[PDB]
Amino acid sequence: EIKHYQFNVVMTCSGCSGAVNKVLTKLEPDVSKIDISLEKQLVDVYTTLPYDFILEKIKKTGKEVRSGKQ
Amino acid sequence: AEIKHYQFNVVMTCSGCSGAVNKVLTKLEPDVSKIDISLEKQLVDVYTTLPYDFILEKIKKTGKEVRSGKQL
Amino acid sequence: AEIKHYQFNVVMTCSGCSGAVNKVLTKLEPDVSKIDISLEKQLVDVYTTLPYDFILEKIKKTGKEVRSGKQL
Ligand SMILES: [Cu+2]
Ligand SMILES: [Cu+2]
Ligand SMILES: [Cu+2]
Ligand SMILES: [Cu+2]
Repeated sequence: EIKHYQFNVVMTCSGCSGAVNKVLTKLEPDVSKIDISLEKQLVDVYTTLPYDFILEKIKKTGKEVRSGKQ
Repeated sequence: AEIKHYQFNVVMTCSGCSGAVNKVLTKLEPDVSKIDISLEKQLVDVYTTLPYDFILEKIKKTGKEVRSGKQL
Repeated sequence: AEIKHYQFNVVMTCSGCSGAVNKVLTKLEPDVSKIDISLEKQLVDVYTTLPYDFILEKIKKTGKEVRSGKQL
């Protein structure tokens, strides 16, 4: 069953937000929906996959993850 | 009253880096009378009545590394 | 004589990051004869007489992460 996670990630330019998009996009179709706002610095993910698995994938980009939740 | 001149050597690699610093500083008008950011020289010059530390902390909320700062 | 070819996987996120890498390596001309940088593939190709670990260090100094490096 599809779960919903939201991370608060420090993204400064459109390259930062693109980099996060990129790694989530590789997880399609297990990620069914991606929604990112540079300006509010938020990342929303709809997937079947574990929080912990998505937390790591996103930090791998080297962008600071301030906070998470489900 | 007195306008202080501060310089920061801030790690800034694209114009997002430098724009994010810019944005936090412009928020502090009317107490900032001049902001000179040079993305090319990785320098941030601020003229302001505010104390150094308060300015420093506003810059660091961007997440960009501040290599050094000084009051001129 | 040898003109050596090095390839590094470097975490370049926007064209500021790749441009930061390009600038450190163009400061090494003409010892560096050719530079091909691929933002897309995250790769930096250097043709040079300088030794491998000297080029590696220069790229590290930019602060962008180097995942891997090799001589071909
Ligand atoms: Cu950028
Ligand atoms: Cu960026
Ligand atoms: Cu940047
Ligand atoms: Cu960048």
